[PDB]
Amino acid sequence: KRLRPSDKFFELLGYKPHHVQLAIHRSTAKRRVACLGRQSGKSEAASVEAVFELFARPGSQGWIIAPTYDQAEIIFGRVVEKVERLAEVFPATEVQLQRRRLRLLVHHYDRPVNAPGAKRVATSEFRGKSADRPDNLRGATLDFVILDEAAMIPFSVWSEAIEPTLSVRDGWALIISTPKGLNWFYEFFLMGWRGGLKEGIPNSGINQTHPDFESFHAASWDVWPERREWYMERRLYIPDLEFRQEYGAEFVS
Ligand SMILES: Nc1ncnc2c1ncn2[C@@H]1O[C@H](COP(=O)(O)OP(=O)(O)O)[C@@H](O)[C@H]1O
Ligand code: BEF
Ligand SMILES: [Mg+2]
Repeated sequence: KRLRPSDKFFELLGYKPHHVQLAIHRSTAKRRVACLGRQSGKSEAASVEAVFELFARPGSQGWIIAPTYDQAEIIFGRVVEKVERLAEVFPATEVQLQRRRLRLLVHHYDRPVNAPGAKRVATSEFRGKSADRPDNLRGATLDFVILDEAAMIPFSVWSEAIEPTLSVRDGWALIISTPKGLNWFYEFFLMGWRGGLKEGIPNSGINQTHPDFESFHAASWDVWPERREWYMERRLYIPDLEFRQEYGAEFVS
């Protein structure tokens, strides 16, 4: 089996996923590739996936990798907030923060941590990592990785550093980004794209797929149709190709 977050888990986080987020979260594919527009909730979904593992699979170890250390810092902070809030309603957990290392542990016990005879059962681990510091990415064995703004991460970093961390455990990867042309993120996206011909996806509908891959595509106004006009105003003062790529989530060049 492959464990995925329940409606109840989302509620306990005060998290109401959009339909696209819902689709990403329920997928059991070992390689999930999500091509989404700016401000659609990519980083949010990433943080939620990390929290689920820490609490729902005691002992799990994984990373979110972002392109730059500053982004990794930010998203590490966002995961910390969610973990600390959820630890409130889980008496049998104890959180250990190592902020200067962008490292976080969640210790699981066999009973409320406050109670007599509490046995530590498992320790979950999460870290924020950055593609601009590839020396930090070696030596690890992990259950999951999440690549945030993956299309800005060099392919070599995925192939040489990140993917090998998943081998022993047959761990999963979530690869999420606003697109940046026809680079490796585009190639990986196509491997999981079964949605047929779609505007903004070159050669969609005639692409070959792999069973371990599942792909998701939505422009910022498709994930968040409520505020379609807010996104569309940017159309009038942002160049066409840039608007189409950054909010449309189109693969351009
Ligand atoms: N399902 C959601 N419900 C409410 N707010 C959301 C949801 N998803 C994302 N957000 C909020 O929208 C903003 C952008 O999300 P974020 O993940 O940071 O953007 P991006 O997709 O560009 O990474 C944030 O303030 C975030 O809290
Ligand atoms: F502002 Be989002 F992370 F693209
Ligand atoms: Mg983001």
